Amino acid sequence: RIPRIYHPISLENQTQCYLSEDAANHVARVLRMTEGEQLELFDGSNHIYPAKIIESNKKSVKVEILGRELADKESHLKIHLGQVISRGERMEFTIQKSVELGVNVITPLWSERCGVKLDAERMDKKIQQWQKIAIAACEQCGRNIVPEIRPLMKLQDWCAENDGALKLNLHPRAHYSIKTLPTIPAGGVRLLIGSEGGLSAQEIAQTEQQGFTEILLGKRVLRTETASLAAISALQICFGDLGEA
Amino acid sequence: RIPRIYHPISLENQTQCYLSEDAANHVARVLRMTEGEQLELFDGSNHIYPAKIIESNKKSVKVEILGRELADKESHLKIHLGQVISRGERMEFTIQKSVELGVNVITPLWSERCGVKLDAERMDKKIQQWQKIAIAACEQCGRNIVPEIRPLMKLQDWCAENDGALKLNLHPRAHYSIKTLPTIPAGGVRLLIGSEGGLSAQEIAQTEQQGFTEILLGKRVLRTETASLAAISALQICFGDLGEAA
Repeated sequence: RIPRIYHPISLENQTQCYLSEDAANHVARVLRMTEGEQLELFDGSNHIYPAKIIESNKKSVKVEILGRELADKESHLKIHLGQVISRGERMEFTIQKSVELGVNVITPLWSERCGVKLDAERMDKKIQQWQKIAIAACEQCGRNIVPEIRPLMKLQDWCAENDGALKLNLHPRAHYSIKTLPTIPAGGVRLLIGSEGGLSAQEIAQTEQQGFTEILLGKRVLRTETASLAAISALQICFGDLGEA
Repeated sequence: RIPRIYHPISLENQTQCYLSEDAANHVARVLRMTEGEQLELFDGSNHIYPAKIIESNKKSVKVEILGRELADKESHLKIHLGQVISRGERMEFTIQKSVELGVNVITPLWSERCGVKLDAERMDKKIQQWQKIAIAACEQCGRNIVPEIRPLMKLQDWCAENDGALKLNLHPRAHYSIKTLPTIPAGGVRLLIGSEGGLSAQEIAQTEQQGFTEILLGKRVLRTETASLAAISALQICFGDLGEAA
């Protein structure tokens, strides 16, 4: 029942500290919590810091940490989501559910055929909101590590990254199934999910050169948001922690 | 490709027909297709009927049925979703994704602490809309069997239904996981997903009476919507068509 609140900086070796401005407003003017009340803070280091409000002011809220405890709610499987941005794909939905499902990293991608705009500061503002969505997702589901929403990247450049992870992408011609995958490297997995429309003919061209491994995911055509959530769920149940308490 | 269109009645052994009002409007007004255009119809029999428009106008679309062929895009696992309604959730999203993911039947449920009223005429209208969403999802994902969205039921009554299906519910202290289930009965699976309000003592006792099998779903607490879709995906992966190779 105790509300979880994220803290922008390290809470280690901290005593009395001001909650971030935004978090302060939520705790006091949204949850309507007052001095003396407790909360569960976390600074993204996989540790929770039980604390209590000491100063509830209109300008901000100060708190006093009561200690530090390790609470690993992370999956042993690493998943890096590479999502192509579009228009009507509900990126917020994807960000939120992906975080709840244990995703470790999310890189918003852009390609020739998708359906978006062009300004960097334009998506840059959206990415900030997506990071906040991730933070709130961790506050809700219990994760004490907040996955980063990297800056806009080019599908070509993303596919060219080297992390020691198994690169995967969906395709109906594929013969491999997430359930029939032979192994998972130490770098985990890099899952690419196309935009609303889907992976263009050129996008599937770059994945082939980068040595991507195509997989099947049912006999039905899934929408973007459904495909990402389903694929992540499948990965977590087959090689992750979706089967643990 | 060729647009898919659902027809409200059996097209078996039919030579020509008029598309439904919604389909006609979509074909004539949205896609604005002329005569001679190909369409791929389906009537929920698991079959597709390639057809051609023979008359298209502002308020009427007539088509000629050219054939009938089996097109099974169904999972070999039957999933019956028992979804409790609420105020802090979107049933619309759940319906669409569940259908795409192969769910076979969905029963919307009322729970003592679900935080929702009981307007019959209102709920009936909501169900009609959810049913249309299910039809649209089938047109989109390729399914040729349309899942039924059943009338509202109380959670206790729904849990009491018996059709030989394995009854499953989510619990953090479950001594089972989808990946560890021994088998699937002939009735398939009946998956219960409650709201953020949880269940009353009398409801959890009813699940116990009905022999509901608890299952784990990870170390993180999921929102209602996330839990239903993640549970569905896991079931289809372990016992359905999502985990089938080629």
